[PDB]
Amino acid sequence: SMNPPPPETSNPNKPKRQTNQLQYLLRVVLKTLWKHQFAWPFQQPVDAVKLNLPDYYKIIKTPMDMGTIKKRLENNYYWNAQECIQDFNTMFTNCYIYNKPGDDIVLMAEALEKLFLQKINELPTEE
Ligand SMILES: Cc1cc(-c2cc(CS(C)(=O)=O)cnc2Oc2ccc(F)cc2F)n2cn[nH]c(=O)c12
Repeated sequence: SMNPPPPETSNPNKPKRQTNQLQYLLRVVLKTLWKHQFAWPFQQPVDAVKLNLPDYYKIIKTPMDMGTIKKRLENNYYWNAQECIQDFNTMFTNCYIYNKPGDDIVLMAEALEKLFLQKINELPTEE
């Protein structure tokens, strides 16, 4: 029933990098998703108290959302792009474990996984 604290967006002793792929990720890919008409249920952490889904965090052991992700981008939290790219995979994957296919929240996810996959087919180069 209670919510856990949100995944860390800061960490002083994690190694950090502003790689150019990575700033594509925040500047194009995240904001390409961030403003899609279905981004809202994902712009922050799932709230099992307001939604009254107590079972959520018993099922979902590694929450991700775009809220923490955008922060992590703005926090140079990442070492490269694979890291951030798999913070998206878990965001979706959680939605496909917790819910069952056909659910409206599954729809929107799938919609966003595909645009996300569209915007991360082409990524800029290195310096
Ligand atoms: C990832 C995610 C986000 C929400 C959700 C979030 C918010 C706003 S917040 C973050 O403040 O809680 C409101 N409604 C929600 O549920 C919906 C339920 C029916 C829908 F057609 C559309 C939804 F967005 N979820 C509900 N169930 N399972 C999930 O995995 C899930």
